[PDB]
Amino acid sequence: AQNPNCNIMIFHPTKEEFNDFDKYIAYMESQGAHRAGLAKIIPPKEWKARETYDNISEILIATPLQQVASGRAGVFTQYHKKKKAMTVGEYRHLANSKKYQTPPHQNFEDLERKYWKNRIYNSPIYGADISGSLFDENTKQWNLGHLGTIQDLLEKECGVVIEGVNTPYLYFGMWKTTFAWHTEDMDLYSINYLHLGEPKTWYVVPPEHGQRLERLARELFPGSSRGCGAFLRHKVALISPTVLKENGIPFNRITQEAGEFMVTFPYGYHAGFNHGFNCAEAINFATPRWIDYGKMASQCSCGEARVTFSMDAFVRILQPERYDLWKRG
Ligand SMILES: [NH3+]NC(=O)[C@H](NC(=O)CCCCc1ccccc1)c1nn[nH]n1
Ligand SMILES: [Cl-]
Ligand code: NI
Ligand SMILES: [Zn+2]
Repeated sequence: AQNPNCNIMIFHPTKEEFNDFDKYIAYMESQGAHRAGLAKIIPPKEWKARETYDNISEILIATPLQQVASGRAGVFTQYHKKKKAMTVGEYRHLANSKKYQTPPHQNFEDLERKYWKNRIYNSPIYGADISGSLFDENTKQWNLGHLGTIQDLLEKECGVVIEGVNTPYLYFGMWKTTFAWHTEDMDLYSINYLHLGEPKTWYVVPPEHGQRLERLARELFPGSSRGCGAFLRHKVALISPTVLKENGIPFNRITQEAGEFMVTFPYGYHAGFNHGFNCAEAINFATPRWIDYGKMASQCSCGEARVTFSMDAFVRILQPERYDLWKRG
C-alpha cells in the first residue's frame, strides 16, 4: 500500500505533466497522496498564474470579518464579526499596520509557537469566500476558473444533469487569520493557490482517521456538540497541534508559500492560519472517487452551517433520504 504512514506528499510536475489536471490528480492518488488528506503541488518553472499583481488594489472586500476568539489558547471558537467594506489596497495597508503586522520571528516553527500562544488575544480581519479569480484568461494549465464543474462530474458518473455552477473564490489574509477545522462541503476535494504574499500553515488529519478528530471535537466543545450532530460544518472550532498530540490524533502540518498549490482530498479535515498579508484562490472539485464520499457526507441541519455554495442538488441526488429534512434546515 502506498504512503501507509499518511505523510503529506509534495509533487513537482513537469510542464508536460501539468497539462491534464484530472490525470495528475489520479497520478498523485496512485502514489498514495490522498491518504494524508492534503498534498502540495509546486508548478513547473515555465508556468505562471498571471503576469503581475500590480493591479489588484481596487478589488472590494464587501464584508471583511473580524475573527473574535473565545475559550483557551489551544481550544477555542471564533466568531466572524462583520465589518465595513474595504478595498484590497486598504486591507493590505491595515494588515501591515502596527496593530496587525506579523511579529519578528526566526522561522516557521517560531511563528507557529507565537500563533498558538497568542492567537486568542487578538482579532485579525479576514476576507473570505469572495467570488472571483486572479488567473489570467490565457493561463491554460491549472487555471482554477477553468476546471471541469462538479455538476458535470456528477452527470458523467451517475447519468443525470443537475442545475448549479462551480466558481472560484478569493481569500485575503493577514497575520493570525484562521480557518477552523473542517472538511469541504459534501466532503469534496479542494484546490488552493497562494497567489501573493506571506505563507499559510496547514494542519490535516488523514481521511481514514477523520472520526478520531470528530470524537475529540465533541469532547472539547460539548455544548456545540449537543446543538448539532455535525457542528464542525459550522467552521468555527479550533484545536491546537499540542492538544491533538496530547489526545493521540494522527495529523500532519505543512506551510504553503506563494506560487504553490495545495489539494485537500475528500474527508480530509484541515485547519490553519496565515503568516501575514496574502491572497489565495480556491475552488472545490470532484473526481470519480469522490462520489462515494459525497453519498456518505455528514450534513448540518441546525441552521448554523457555513456553506460556500449551494449543495442542494448534490444532496437531492446522492442523499435522497436526507434531502427533505436537510432542506428544512
Ligand atoms: N475550504 N476553505 C478553507 O480551507 C479556508 N477558508 C475557510 O474555511 C472559510 C472560513 C470562513 C468560515 C466562516 C465564515 C463566516 C462565519 C462562520 C464561519 C481557506 N482560507 N484560505 N484559503 N482557504
Ligand atoms: Cl504574536
Ligand atoms: Ni477547506
Ligand atoms: Zn449545525
